[PDB]
Amino acid sequence: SCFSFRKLWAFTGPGFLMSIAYLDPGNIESDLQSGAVAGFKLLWILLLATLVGLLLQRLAARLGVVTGLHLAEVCHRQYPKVPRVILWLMVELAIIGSDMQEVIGSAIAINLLSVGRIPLWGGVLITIADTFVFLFLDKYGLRKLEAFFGFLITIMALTFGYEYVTVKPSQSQVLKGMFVPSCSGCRTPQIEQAVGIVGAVIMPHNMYLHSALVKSRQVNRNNKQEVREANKYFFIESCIALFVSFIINVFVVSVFAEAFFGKTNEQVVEVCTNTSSPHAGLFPKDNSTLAVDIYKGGVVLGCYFGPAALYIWAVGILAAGQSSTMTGTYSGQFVMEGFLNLKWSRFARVVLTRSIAIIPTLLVAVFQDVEHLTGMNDFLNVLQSLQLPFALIPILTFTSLRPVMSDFANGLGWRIAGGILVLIICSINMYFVVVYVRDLGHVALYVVAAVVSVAYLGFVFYLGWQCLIAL
Ligand SMILES: [Mn+2]
Repeated sequence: SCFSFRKLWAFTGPGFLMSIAYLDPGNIESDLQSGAVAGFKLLWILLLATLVGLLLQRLAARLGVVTGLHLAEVCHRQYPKVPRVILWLMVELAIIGSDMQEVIGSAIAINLLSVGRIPLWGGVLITIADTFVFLFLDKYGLRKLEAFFGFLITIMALTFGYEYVTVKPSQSQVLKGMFVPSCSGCRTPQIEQAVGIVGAVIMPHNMYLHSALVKSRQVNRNNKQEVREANKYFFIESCIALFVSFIINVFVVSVFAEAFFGKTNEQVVEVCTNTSSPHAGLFPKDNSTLAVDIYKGGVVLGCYFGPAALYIWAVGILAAGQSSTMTGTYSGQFVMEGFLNLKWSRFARVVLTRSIAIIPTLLVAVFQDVEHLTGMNDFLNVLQSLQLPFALIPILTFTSLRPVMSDFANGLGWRIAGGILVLIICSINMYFVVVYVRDLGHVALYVVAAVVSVAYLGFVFYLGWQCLIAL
């Protein structure tokens, strides 16, 4: 048949987890910074990042279907023993960074629900209970969790939808920002946050997860018709999931763009004092523009539109953090199953990720303040943008070789588009790393920074050289 919902319902199950995977708290933070630094003018790059992320997720589905072994397994079989462990360690660092960003977001939301009675370290300690939830799930062995993901999308959609309905932003301006590429009056940190959003939307570890979830569906690899049908339907399912995630991201960008774009500190301080909520001394009184965090965004939202919008924003961040936790556990489990061949349970993986996440975050929370936590969040964002090439390259390298894919290699346009995509991404990363290095200027710590930079560039050059051999 050409297309039918009867066959569409059979292939369901990867779609919900892929949909929640694109709305971790880091994605909401990237949209949050997008909606105050630049407003609507830098919304089209969200659509571009979502479109190229799907067009990469379909390659993940193709690698999953045509050969039953998912992306971590074929990565184990293809590359040698030396770079396999290094690429695995960089993927682990990316997953740990995502889980640490989750811990920051969940700690901020736990602090913000309770009206500040719970300290930040209290929220970071309260985030440990996800591990005990995973213990109870393994013990009882539900092993389905689709209803969770559906309820998660339900609560997140109704939260940010209530935010959008309350603020009532202009659809003409948001569509103008959406479909007309134009960034007038640009400034170099504005393009820095542009690279931040394009690096944060394409999460690095989603491929491995999508390939493994596609592998979970039984399918005859030899038969061509079932292969093509399952491949195209997983592509449509990923398209629907990414469309829903893109709509929620657009809601976040539009609400923060219309509400607090360009509002100086005096206006928000006067309005929030008129509201009489106790959270007023956080913002200074000076001519500068409003700086928004996951916390400070919630405070300005509460002081503008009452406590209901604040609690809805915080519970939305909590649901997004739960999504990032579950996606991190699943992707990490398949990564350890494939790369170095350890059949670790979900509980051991969540203990590893959550412990390495909470130790620096508990230190920073119990010592330093919320502004340094958001600075660490920005550091994790630029880290995720740094880790983007290790997801862009190897999938393109593996699902184009004729021996591994049989007759389902990529066509000429797909390969050349991937070539220009890898070239623009690694050139952006090289320029951004030297931009970050030139500020440093130290006698010695400049040297170890240069050592890290040249090591990373050598590894990215090796992967790109392997890809150009493959293409
Ligand atoms: Mn992330």
